[PDB]
Amino acid sequence: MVLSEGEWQLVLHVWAKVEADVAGHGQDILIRLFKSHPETLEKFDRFKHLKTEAEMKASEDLKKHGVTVLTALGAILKKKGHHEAELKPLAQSHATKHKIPIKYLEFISEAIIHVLHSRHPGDFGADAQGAMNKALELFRKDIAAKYKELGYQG
Ligand code: HEM
Repeated sequence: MVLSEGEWQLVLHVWAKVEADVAGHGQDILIRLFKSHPETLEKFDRFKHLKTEAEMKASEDLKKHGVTVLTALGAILKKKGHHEAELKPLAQSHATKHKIPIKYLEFISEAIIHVLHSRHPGDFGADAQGAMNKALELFRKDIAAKYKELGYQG
């Protein structure tokens, strides 16, 4: 809800390792999301036809969308909570057009933490994880509040 400066530094330090391979991370993240919560796949008319993990990894458009996710997320994270203006378009499209429940944001948050562990086994320790979890939570809580402001959910 409020991150210390240290936690924000941890988040941005970790995020710089995402930005080193945005496509790899975004692809993995979407794949983990889709494998651990298949219900989220059917939200994607572009991808709902992808079943095996090998198929999803061969989907360039899935990779492209991973980039879109993470670049949008990274722009938000870099604001260190001052992401009001960056969230509204995301909240708007995910509440009203995509109809994404906040719970689905929790699933992708888990998929982010998981993927960061499997791509950075020595770089993503307990502190960095706590910091990243708090950042994604704040993100999810603020998105929740922006849903409510658009008159949606919860
Ligand atoms: C960190 C969390 C997330 C971020 C930053 C994010 C970001 C974005 C962005 C930038 C777009 C493109 C512009 C737009 O449509 O608003 C998009 C589209 C979309 N998002 Fe998300 N998203 C997140 C979580 C999710 C989750 C968890 C789901 C569903 C389970 C989802 C479903 C969709 C869908 C269906 C689209 C349209 C896809 C398409 O047009 O092919 N999003 N998202």
